[PDB]
Amino acid sequence: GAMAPSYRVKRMDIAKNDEECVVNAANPRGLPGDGVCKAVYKKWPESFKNSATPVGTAKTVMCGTYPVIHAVGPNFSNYTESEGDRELAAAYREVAKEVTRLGVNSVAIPLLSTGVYSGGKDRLTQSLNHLFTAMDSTDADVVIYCRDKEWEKKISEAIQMRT
Ligand SMILES: O=c1cc[nH]c(=O)[nH]1
Ligand SMILES: O=c1cc[nH]c(=O)[nH]1
Ligand SMILES: [Cl-]
Ligand SMILES: [Cl-]
Repeated sequence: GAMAPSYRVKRMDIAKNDEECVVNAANPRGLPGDGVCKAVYKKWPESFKNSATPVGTAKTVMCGTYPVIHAVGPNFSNYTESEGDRELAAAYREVAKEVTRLGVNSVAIPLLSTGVYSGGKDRLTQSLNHLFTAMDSTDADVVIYCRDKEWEKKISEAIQMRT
């Protein structure tokens, strides 16, 4: 565990993280994909051996000794708001189980279903609150990675609100 488990946010490519493991915003088929998934494929392509896994689940594959946790959020283009919400919460609960099982002291995590799987909606608050529900009972240092300056400010504010 971390000495004083924390949440932080950074605005940069998750493929350059400084944590003991990474969460991929995966697709169910283990394909290179786009966005975070493509950056993860470039950096850790070995981790895509038998990484296919259903929506709402996480599957870890080692790249050397570095764990890549493939977390499959719902594509809100395909799911109803209600079913999508249930699967998005479930994907994060499976991430918390994997982070715990691995015994890591830190994890780099993107906001699932906020990019090409958002169904064109802003899901910062929805995705971040499911991340907190899952990760609050873990003792790993969590570092959330984002792209956009306005998202960094909103994520930082949500973290600081609780402290
Ligand atoms: O390929 C995919 C699927 C989900 N999320 C991404 O970032 N890329
Ligand atoms: O538009 C987006 C989606 C995810 N993360 C960001 O920082 N911006
Ligand atoms: Cl960067
Ligand atoms: Cl996404």
